[PDB]
Amino acid sequence: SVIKPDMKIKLRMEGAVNGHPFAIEGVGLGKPFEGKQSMDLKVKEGGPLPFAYDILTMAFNRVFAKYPENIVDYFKQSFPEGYSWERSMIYEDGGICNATNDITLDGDCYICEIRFDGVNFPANGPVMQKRTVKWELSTEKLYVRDGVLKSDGNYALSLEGGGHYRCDFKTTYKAKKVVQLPDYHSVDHHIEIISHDKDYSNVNLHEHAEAHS
Repeated sequence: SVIKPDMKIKLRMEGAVNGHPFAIEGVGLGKPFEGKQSMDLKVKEGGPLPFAYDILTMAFNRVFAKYPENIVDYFKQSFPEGYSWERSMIYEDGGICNATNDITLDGDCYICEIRFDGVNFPANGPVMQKRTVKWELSTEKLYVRDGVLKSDGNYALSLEGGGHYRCDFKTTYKAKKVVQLPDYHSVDHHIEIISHDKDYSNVNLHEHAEAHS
């Protein structure tokens, strides 16, 4: 097999938010069977970021999700060839972000190439005014359509002072070879910025994910 109990991560994101470009690089460590990963992220271009870092964190790999035996694991099957995803994130105040990721494997290291593009975030909204605190537990619902795997989720950012800010996610996952397709199921995600410096130029990000049906 190519999926080891301990795996490394190398990533680069290039993007823009409201037309202002940035680039971030990351290195990390994960446990694919435990559904846990941690990474250190560094802003390389476009800092200090003028928007809430929280809109980026889900963009920074479902191979790091604990799948039980009675649910088909689309992601672990896809390697060594890998898979890609495409995603839209629609915020309740009309901000919309698109992103793509292409995930390959080199030795014991996942390499991720991410593109991120957000538009129409209001100047006095919680994204541009950096008023977000954390994502709540996020439940992704996955289903097959047209021979590939789709998902969506209704997620919520908690806000400074209280209340929530809603975002709907839609993702399409595409394996780069023929794999067994799963039945309908869910993945619960806990995502958390563990530490960061003042302007978020340095971030430590952790994720824990588990599939259920």
